[PDB]
Amino acid sequence: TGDERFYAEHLMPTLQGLLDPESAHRLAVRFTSLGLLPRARFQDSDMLEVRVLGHKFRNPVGIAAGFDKHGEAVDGLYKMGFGFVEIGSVTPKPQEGNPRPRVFRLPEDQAVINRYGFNSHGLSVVEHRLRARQQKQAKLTEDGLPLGVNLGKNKTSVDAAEDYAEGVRVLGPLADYLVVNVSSPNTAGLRSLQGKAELRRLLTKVLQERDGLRRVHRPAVLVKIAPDLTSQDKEDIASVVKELGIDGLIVTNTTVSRPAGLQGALRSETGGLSGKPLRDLSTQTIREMYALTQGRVPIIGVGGVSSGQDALEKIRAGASLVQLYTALTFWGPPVVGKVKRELEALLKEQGFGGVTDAIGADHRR
Ligand SMILES: Cc1cc2nc3c(=O)[nH]c(=O)nc-3n(C[C@H](O)[C@H](O)[C@H](O)COP(=O)(O)O)c2cc1C
Ligand SMILES: Cc1ncsc1C(=O)Nc1ccc2ccccc2c1
Ligand SMILES: O=C(O)c1cc(=O)[nH]c(=O)[nH]1
Repeated sequence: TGDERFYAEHLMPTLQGLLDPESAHRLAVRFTSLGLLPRARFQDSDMLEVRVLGHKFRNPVGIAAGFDKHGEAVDGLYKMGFGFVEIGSVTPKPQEGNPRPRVFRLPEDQAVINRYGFNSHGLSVVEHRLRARQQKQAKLTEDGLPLGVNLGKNKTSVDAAEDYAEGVRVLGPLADYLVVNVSSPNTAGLRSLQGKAELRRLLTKVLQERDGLRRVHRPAVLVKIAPDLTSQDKEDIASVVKELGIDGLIVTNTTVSRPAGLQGALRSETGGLSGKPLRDLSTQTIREMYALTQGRVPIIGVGGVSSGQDALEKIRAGASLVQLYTALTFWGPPVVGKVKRELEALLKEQGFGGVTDAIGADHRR
């Protein structure tokens, strides 16, 4: 479309040249929350529909956690064309996160580095925000547009498990799925929660709290993992997931690695790297986790998706759903319709009746 090219060539670079990344993001969140968006043209066909996690998803393309940290733009995000929305990460108490600047663009690499450190309005503010539209969400969900809530922990928290348990109790009843985020590179000691003993202990507590919720308010529980795990870590995670009956995995968060070939002046900034240089590392992690869980644990694939091909590669590798964030930073809102339209065309070209037929197809070759 001409809208794609206008945003890609004119609008986004001009926004970029004018505002630093954090300011541009705040403005984007504001515009989104007010529905100030280019025409919602693409109509989802039935072949994009997916049933997973106890829900119908009208299309498999979602917005990744981090864009709407505080639950302010949910409805604007559905209007943008996402088949599902994930907000967060949300920490139990409000906290400011790291000192600025804490987000950096690498235009030459179509990548972003961020070290926000879980800036969050906190559970109580997000709870009230979600309660104010709770019944509208219930209809959205019924209509195939579910809501996920991603949980973090406070910087000064002594007991990580209790932070997550609080999140489950407070936001669990408002969510179609919860995400236990143990893969942020920007909170000290957080990623060590991916280790086998700590993870089993953490998730047992999380699942107990979840199971104590009334039935209609009882979300699926997913774990979001890093792209930088050893083979040992991945095998352990797969084992804990199957031992405890975890409902799904989100694969993956940003990388602390700096792949060879990065050109951006800011490539050596501390933080998690997202976007294009993350893409295949993410796709390969999905492929491994799908195999280790025997295709029985739903995976949401995320990391450097900016096209239908990117989405389909993750789906064929084993993802039932995909998410994007960074692509929006460079292509703007038209990227959502673009990904969906290309995905549908590729599914037809490759002989799939629909998205469901494509999930894990690479493993059956
Ligand atoms: C600026 C920024 C903030 C993010 N904040 C969160 C977060 O709070 N919680 C989380 O689980 N992931 C967070 N992420 C990670 C994304 O959800 C996603 O896993 C990652 O960026 C890879 O996807 P992408 O290449 O499409 O951006 C953040 C990513 C970025 C770029
Ligand atoms: C201000 C405005 N008026 C009509 S469309 C429009 C607009 O393009 N808004 C934007 C512009 C850029 C965006 C980038 C990411 C997410 C949402 C975004 C919304
Ligand atoms: O808040 C952060 O800085 C943040 C959290 C997370 O999960 N992933 C990320 O890249 N950054």
